[PDB]
Amino acid sequence: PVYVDIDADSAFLKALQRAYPMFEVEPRQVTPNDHANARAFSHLAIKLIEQEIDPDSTILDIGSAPARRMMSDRKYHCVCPMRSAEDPERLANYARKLASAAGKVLDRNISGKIGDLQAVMAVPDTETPTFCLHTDVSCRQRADVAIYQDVYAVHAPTSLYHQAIKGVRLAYWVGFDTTPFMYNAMAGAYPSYSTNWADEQVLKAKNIGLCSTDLTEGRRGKLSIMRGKKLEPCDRVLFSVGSTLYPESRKLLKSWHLPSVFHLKGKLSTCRCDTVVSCEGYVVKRITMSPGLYGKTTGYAVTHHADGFLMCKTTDTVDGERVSFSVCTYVPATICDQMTGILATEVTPEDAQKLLVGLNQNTMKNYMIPVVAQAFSKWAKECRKDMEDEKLLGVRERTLTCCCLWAFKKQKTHTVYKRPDTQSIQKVQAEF
Amino acid sequence: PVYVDIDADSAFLKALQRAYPMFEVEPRQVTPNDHANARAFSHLAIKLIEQEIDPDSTILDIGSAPARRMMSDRKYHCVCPMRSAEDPERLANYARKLASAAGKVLDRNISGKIGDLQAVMAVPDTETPTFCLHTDVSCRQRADVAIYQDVYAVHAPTSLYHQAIKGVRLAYWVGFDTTPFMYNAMAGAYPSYSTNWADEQVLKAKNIGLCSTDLTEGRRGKLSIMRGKKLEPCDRVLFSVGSTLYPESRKLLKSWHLPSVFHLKGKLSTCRCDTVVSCEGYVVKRITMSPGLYGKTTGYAVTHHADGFLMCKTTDTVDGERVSFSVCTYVPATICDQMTGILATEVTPEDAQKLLVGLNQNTMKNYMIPVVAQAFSKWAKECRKDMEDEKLLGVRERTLTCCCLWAFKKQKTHTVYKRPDTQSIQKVQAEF
Amino acid sequence: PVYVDIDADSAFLKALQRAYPMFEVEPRQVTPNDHANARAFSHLAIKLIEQEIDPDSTILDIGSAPARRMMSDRKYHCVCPMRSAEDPERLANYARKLASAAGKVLDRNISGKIGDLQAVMAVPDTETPTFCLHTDVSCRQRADVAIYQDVYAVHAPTSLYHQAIKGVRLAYWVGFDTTPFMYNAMAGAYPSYSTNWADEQVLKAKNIGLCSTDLTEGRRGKLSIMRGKKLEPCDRVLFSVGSTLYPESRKLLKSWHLPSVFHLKGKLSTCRCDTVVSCEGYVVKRITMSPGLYGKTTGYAVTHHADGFLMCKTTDTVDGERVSFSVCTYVPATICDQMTGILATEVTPEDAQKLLVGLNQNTMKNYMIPVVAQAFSKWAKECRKDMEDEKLLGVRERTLTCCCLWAFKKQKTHTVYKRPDTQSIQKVQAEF
Ligand SMILES: C[S@@+](CC[C@H](N)C(=O)[O-])C[C@H]1O[C@@H](n2cnc3c(N)ncnc32)[C@H](O)[C@@H]1O
Ligand SMILES: C[S@@+](CC[C@H](N)C(=O)[O-])C[C@H]1O[C@@H](n2cnc3c(N)ncnc32)[C@H](O)[C@@H]1O
Ligand SMILES: C[S@@+](CC[C@H](N)C(=O)[O-])C[C@H]1O[C@@H](n2cnc3c(N)ncnc32)[C@H](O)[C@@H]1O
Ligand SMILES: [Zn+2]
Ligand SMILES: [Zn+2]
Ligand SMILES: [Zn+2]
Repeated sequence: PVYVDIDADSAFLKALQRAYPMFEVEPRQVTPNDHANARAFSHLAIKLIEQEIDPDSTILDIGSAPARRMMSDRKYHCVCPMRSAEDPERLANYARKLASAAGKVLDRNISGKIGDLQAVMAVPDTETPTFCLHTDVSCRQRADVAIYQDVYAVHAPTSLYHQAIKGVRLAYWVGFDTTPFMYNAMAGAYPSYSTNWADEQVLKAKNIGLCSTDLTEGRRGKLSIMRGKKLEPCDRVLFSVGSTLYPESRKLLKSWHLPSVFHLKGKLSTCRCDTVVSCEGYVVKRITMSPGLYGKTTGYAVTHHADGFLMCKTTDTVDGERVSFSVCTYVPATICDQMTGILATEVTPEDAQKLLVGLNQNTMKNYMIPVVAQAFSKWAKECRKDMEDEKLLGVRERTLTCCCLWAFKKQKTHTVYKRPDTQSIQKVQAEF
Repeated sequence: PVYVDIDADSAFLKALQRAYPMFEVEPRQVTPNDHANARAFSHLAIKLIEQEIDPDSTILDIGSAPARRMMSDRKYHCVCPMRSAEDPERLANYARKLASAAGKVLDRNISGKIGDLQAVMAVPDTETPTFCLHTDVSCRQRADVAIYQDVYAVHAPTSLYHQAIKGVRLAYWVGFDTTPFMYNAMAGAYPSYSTNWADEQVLKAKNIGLCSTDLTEGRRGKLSIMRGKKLEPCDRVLFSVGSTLYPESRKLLKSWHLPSVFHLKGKLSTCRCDTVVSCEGYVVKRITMSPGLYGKTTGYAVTHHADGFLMCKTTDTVDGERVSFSVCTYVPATICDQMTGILATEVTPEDAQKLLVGLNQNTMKNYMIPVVAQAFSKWAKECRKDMEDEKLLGVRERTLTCCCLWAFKKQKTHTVYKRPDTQSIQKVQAEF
Repeated sequence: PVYVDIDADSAFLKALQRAYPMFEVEPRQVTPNDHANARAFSHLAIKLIEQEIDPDSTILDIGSAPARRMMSDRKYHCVCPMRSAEDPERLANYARKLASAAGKVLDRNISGKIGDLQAVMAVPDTETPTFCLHTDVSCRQRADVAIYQDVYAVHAPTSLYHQAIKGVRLAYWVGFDTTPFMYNAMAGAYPSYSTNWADEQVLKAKNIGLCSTDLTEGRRGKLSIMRGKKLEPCDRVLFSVGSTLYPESRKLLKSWHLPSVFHLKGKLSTCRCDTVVSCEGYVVKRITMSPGLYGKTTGYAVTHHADGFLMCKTTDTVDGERVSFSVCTYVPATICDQMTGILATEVTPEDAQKLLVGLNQNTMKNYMIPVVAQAFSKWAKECRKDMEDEKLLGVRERTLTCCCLWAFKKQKTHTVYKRPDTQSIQKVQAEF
């Protein structure tokens, strides 16, 4: 009987129950959290991890908040490298809770957790069995299972290797789906979790999920020192999960988009990465490690789309300058199935938006209805073009460019639309 | 009373109950598996195999996961050649299970399986009665029945001969239907199992089940070193069963499309291959083995279509380059029977898609709906052409090409549509 | 109380009950057999044969599987020539079953059947009372009744004479209706049994029951060594009953289309052939023997059509080459009676197909609806021409071709449509 701090009549509830069929999910709202869905998913993911693994095993959780691991009889190595700015306050709250139940609870090893804390504030390199202050690439504990809950700011292969050489055979990564970042989107949204994200180059946009601009009359533009001439995604992006900000990096996010099979080649030598939980943009990936190189890797990563996924071209204004960039999002499967019949023809963005609103009135958040409509209007258009320019079966028409090279014409692809029950396949680096 | 890890209200349930009338299939969902239908079908296939064969017989299963064979009183030779990269993790889980029930269960010969495991990790050539680490062409155990559960990456005649010389009289192959690869399709889908497969040449496509492309403006194409000038399916294909990747080969897949009667001719010398279970793209084939050469072989293989099967030409964009290739899929029999009345005429693909959507709103997955529409729109067109160009009865009009040869005009065949209650007959190699 | 391994709600059930009024047919599905109707008909045919004949008589069954004849107190001479490739496997299964009830059942003479088996695998010419390994024209057993269940690959007069000189007075042939093959059809279908059959020259066709072709762009045809110039049925045909292949010969199949009265003239010298069971393409014919020559023969064979029978010209593509050939099938009597009103006029194949589908939506299989429509569209057309070109009563207009010969004009006959309650009369050879 798992309890979730969400509304008793929230639409996400059902989806959550579909994501965790082995648990009886019951709502109990005690906080008007702006991102309660994320916390509920994280709670059920942790409960699933505890259920699925060995009860007698030390559990190290990378970059974790020690306050959340309370009331858990399982041994936890709450790794707190003290790197981020939020960590001192998390430790303060954890110490407050640890000092508030000295003679209240005894089965949760709190009596030894007090000693562990007193030890770690004596010598900075104090590797207590249950708590330490080091990064994941420097901790010396030798446990069996690793946990990365909402940990995106770290290189996945390096950390996985560092725990693999540390005896960790199982790793769990609970976090946002990394498929949008393998598509190189300038901005995107997880509407089911009230989450938005955007590259720093479009944080001053107008009509995206995470942006803020100013009223202007259409004056002369900035005498920019840099010409620009190109708007391409940069490494630094901003995540707004409710009203909370996280600065993330595209390289580190893509590092966690591990293929199904990959190799770890360092001092010690195959590994697997499978998506065991996937709900409306939040995923739980079960990585498992095994010493010795066995088999061979294709370097291919697969994402299965229960709901529709879109990455489309859209025109906005950044600081008042009209530009076009890519925006990604998720659309519920019911909406995608109801849109199949209409999308057989060329539909204008306005009619598509009106039909989408009619199907909504809310299954999907209205704030991203327009762009999706445009996406569909592009998709149904492009497919129609593929109807008109029917090529011969198995013939490529390439022109010899007066040299030893061959060139072809690339069509206009404005929308990438992964329908429900489809899969995105992306070539990724293996054999780290 | 067989229990299936599927939803309690899933549409596939009924089809599953229609595939195993001997059993009482009851749903019990404990995992949100992206490919639960595949595992349910495999489970019932194993149960059917166990019911239909001799209880007193050592049962060797080729390339099997030893964890699934637990709680089975029948003797199992779990052959684990340690070739793929997922196998060490399977052995780790199997050893965990074998060490977690030492004093718990005693009727499953686990006490002896522990000794077998400790034997196999002592000498690499330890052929224990219940476990060994060798390929199917090198193991020396002499049992009576062979099982190939989801084993596609092996040569069927070679493995069948190697087990026939080992005394194996019965072989079972549970896996995806191999008819699409005898048709040489570039890509295909088993929608009832959320499965999408594609040739490596078209993994960067736009609107197929297994693909992922990027947004482009229509720039100059790649200055390719190879001219191309032909798009034909290659040996390497990728399977996505839910969110799991499998690199398969066309030759080994076609090797398992055995004819009804074929001969094994080596050191020792008829064989039969029949499809005993067939459900919406997943088949269980019962190969029966017999020493000596008896009768004669036609070299013909037969596939019966309970549901409609389609392999049609479709135009997509691979890496932004517009090409045309073949895509195959299955369509429910109810849909095919409802489409029969209108397909007497020429119907545009848009009208076909709208009629398909009206008949769907879901019997079939919507992401396959458009292309099937195209297929039907092509098929109904081509049939109409055969109506217009009525030839004479038993006359072939071939022109003498000013030589001792004869030539004829080939018509445009863009769609192969095997309706329900039809059969595909393909000439394959016999007498290996 | 006969039990049939068919669905409890199958539409064939009623027809089966109409074909065996003396039995109580009850469904009991224990296998998802692709050709369960054929096996149910064979079971009831065998049981009807057993009921209708002398309980105290040795019953030799030609080319039979010995596993089927189990649980039958009647003495059986299961003749197994070992000619086909399926015989080692059926005998292996039979030995398994005989060895699995050595202390279970004792009223089925199994204790003596074990001795008979041990005898036949000692000397190859061991003619045991109940089992032997010889062809029907070499076995020396002298019994009273012969049974040919699904035995098409043998010459009817030769085998019938060979068992007539062996004292067999009664013979039963349970198999497929041979009327389509006396009409010399290139392809055909028994839809009620999911059965198709095609000549080897049209196995690469496009839109028939048993065919499989490939997508082509309409390129240059094969530089054939043979000119062709004629497409006529050949001796070798392929039968697909569900998903099982049988290579049959037209000569041996037509051999069993025996007339009502025929003579056997050899060393010993009338015989009768009557169709005692007929159901939707499956026939049980009762042949009765009498020594000596009595009466005289007309050489005429009669087939009574309870349901409509069609053989019509249709245009398809064999290996992409557009040709026209004959296709035969059966149509339910209700459909034919509903077809009578509108066939008084000329009806386009499209309208005929639409009205046929309206009458169907399934009484008849949809996959053969179009061609039948074409057939009807031709038939109602040709009849109309006979109405327009009204000749005189008893006058034959024939031109003297400047010689002692006379010639007439032959009309275009594209469809033969034997309506229900009609008979096909064919002149066949007698006095073998
Ligand atoms: C989201 S915050 C902590 C919340 C945590 N994900 C949870 O749900 O319990 C991410 C944390 O990762 C830690 N971190 C930063 N860099 C790290 C690294 N290189 N290795 C391990 N942890 C790190 C930071 O201290 C930061 O507090
Ligand atoms: C799908 S995985 C195992 C799962 C298995 N099909 C099951 O359901 O239990 C296929 C396995 O076949 C094994 N294999 C690969 N090549 C083989 C070969 N040549 N002979 C026998 N097994 C092989 C690999 O070790 C791989 O783990
Ligand atoms: C349809 S299969 C047997 C199944 C059998 N009719 C039944 O329903 O039980 C055809 C069989 O005819 C047998 N056969 C082939 N040639 C024969 C011959 N010349 N005389 C008698 N039987 C023959 C073969 O052994 C083969 O098994
Ligand atoms: Zn530590
Ligand atoms: Zn072995
Ligand atoms: Zn005999």
